[PDB]
Amino acid sequence: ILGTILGLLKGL
Repeated sequence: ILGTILGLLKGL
């Protein structure tokens, strides 16, 4: 659940 959130910020 946190991963997807951590990646979203990175990419965007």
